[PDB]
Amino acid sequence: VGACVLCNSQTSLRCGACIRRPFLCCKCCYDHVISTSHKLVLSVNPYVCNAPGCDVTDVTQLYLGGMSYYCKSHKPPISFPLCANGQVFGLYKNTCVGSDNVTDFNAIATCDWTNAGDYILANTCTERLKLFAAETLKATEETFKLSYGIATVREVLSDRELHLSWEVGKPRPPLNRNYVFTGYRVTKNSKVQIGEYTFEKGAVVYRGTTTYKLNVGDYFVLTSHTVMPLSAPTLVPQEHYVRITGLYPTLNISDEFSSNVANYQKVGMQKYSTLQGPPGTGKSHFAIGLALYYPSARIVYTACSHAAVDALCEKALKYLPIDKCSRIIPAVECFDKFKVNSTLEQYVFCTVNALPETTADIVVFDEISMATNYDLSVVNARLRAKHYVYIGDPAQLPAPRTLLTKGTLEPEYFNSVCRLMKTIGPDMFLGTCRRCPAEIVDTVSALVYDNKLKAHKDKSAQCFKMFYKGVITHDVSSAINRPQIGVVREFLTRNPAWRKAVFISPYNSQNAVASKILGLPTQTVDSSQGSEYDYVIFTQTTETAHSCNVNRFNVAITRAKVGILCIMSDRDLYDKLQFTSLEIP
Ligand SMILES: NC(=O)c1cnc(C(F)(F)F)nc1
Ligand SMILES: [Zn+2]
Ligand SMILES: [Zn+2]
Ligand SMILES: [Zn+2]
Repeated sequence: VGACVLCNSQTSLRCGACIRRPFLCCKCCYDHVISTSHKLVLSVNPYVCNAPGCDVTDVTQLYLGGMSYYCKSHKPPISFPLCANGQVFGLYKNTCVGSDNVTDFNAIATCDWTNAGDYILANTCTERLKLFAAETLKATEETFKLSYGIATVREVLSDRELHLSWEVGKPRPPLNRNYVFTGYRVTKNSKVQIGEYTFEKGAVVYRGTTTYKLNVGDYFVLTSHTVMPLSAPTLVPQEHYVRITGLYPTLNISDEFSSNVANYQKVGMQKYSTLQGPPGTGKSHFAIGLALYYPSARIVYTACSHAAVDALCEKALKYLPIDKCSRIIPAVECFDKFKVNSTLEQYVFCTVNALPETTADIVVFDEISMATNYDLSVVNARLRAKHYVYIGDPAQLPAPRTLLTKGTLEPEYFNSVCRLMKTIGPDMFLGTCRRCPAEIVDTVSALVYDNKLKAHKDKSAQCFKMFYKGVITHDVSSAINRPQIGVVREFLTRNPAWRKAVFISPYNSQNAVASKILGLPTQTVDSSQGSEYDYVIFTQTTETAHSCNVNRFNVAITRAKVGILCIMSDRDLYDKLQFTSLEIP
C-alpha cells in the first residue's frame, strides 16, 4: 500500500512493468495500463492468473473470482474483471482523483533514456514525477551496467598493464574513467572484492584503487548498487525573509572574506540560495567564509564526489578549528585530518550518498552542476536545514549521462538547481576570475557568462589558437588526431618552455597517443574540472557535439593560470577564442 505518484490518492496497486513499481491509484493505474504496454499490476499480491500453468499476467484479461485472480479461461462462474470502469481493482477504491494527462508519467515510465528529450521531461514534469524519473533513470543506468560482459585477466604482461579476455555475446564497456570496474579473486566457493579499477587501451593500461599482484582469472565488473525510492523534493519550498534568520553574523571578519559579506547576508534571508562561481572565482573560499561569517552556525558541507568534499576540507583546514570538523566516510582514500564519522561535530564534510540523517543551520552543496535530481532529493531527505546554499556553475560540466546519445543536454536540464540558475538566474555571482589570463576570461565571459565575468590578471600574451583539422581516426569508443599532436610536437620544439604544460583533449585516446609522443601530463576536460595549471595545450581532436560542447570548452581553456595553446577543429569556437592566431607550420 502507498501513494499514487500522480494524484497521491492512497492505493494498493503498483505497476509491475515499471522498473520502480510506482504505487498507482485505481484511476491512474488504469489510465497507465490502457495507454502503454505496461499490463502487470501488483497489489498486496500480483494480479496474475492463479490457475495451474497459465501465463496470463495482463490485468485487462483477468478477473477476481473467489479471492484468487483468473483469465477468461480459468475464471469461476462468479467473478468481476480486475480492470473496468476506468479503474483497476484494489483497496481504497472510493478515494481516487486521477489526472487530465498521464502522458508525462507514461513517457518517464517507458523512455529508454537515450534521447535528451527524456532528461528535458524529467526536469520540467511535476516535482513528484522528477523523483519517479530520477529513480527510474538511475535504476535504468545501474541495470545497463549488468548488460556489459565480464572482463577477466588472461595474462599479466607487466605491472600497470594486462591482457583481458571478455565474456562473449555481451557488449564491452568503453575503457575511460567514466567506467570504474571492481576486481574479484576466484575463491573456494564464492568471490571477494579486491579494489575498484579503471582501464585504458594499450592489452589494457589499468589504474587501480589499491596495489596488488593480481593474477590470471581475476575478473572485473562495473559494481552497480541498489537505487532507493525517493521521498523529499529536489528543492524545498523557497522562503524569503526580511531579517537574517537562525544565524548570528560575526562582528569582526577578515578582509579575505569581506567581498562575500553582502552575499552571506542573502544566504541568511532566504531558505535556499544559488551561487554561480565561474572558474577560479572563489567557490570554496565563499563556502568556508560562510562559517567565519556565521561562527556558531552548524554547517554540513556536501558534494557528489569525494574530491569535491576533500577540496572543501583542504580549504577548511586553512581557516576553521580542526577539533570542530569531521569527515563522514562510509565503511577509496579520502581526506584524513578530521575525526572520522562524528555526525554531531559543528562542521560536517561528507558526500551526498554517505550523509547521515541530521539537522544543520546551513547546508552547502558544492559542485552543483554534477548533481542529479536523485542527489538533490537525497540531500533534502537526509538534512533538514534552516538554510541551503547550492554552489556550482551551470556553465561547467554535468554528471555524465551514460545512456544519452541523441540530443545535447542544455544546462537548464542538468538538475532543478541549474534549471533555476538558467531560467530566473542565480541568487549570487562570483564575478572576478583570479586564475586565468585576461584573454581566456574575456573569451568565456562572452561564450557562456553574458559578459559578466571580469579578469583579475591582465593579458599574458601567451594565449594562442591554430585552425588545423588534421586527420581523425576512431578506435572502439574514442578519437585520435595525430596531426594535431604533430603540430604540438613542432610548437614544443620551437617553444620548449611549454614542456611544463598539461595536455588536455576531449578524448582519452587522443590523450594516450599524446602522452607517448609529447610526454606531457594529460587530462580529459572532464578529469581537469576543478584543477588549475600554468600552461595548457588543448587539441579539439574532432568537431563533434562532444568536442564543441560550450561547457566542455569553457572548462578546457579556464584550466590555464598563464598560457594556453588551442589546436582547434571547429571554425566556430576558433573564431570565438580571443587569442593570437598562429598559422599551420
Ligand atoms: N608563427 C606561426 O605562424 C607559427 C607556425 N607554426 C607554429 C608551430 F607549428 F610550431 F606550432 N607556431 C607558430
Ligand atoms: Zn508501468
Ligand atoms: Zn492516481
Ligand atoms: Zn488462466
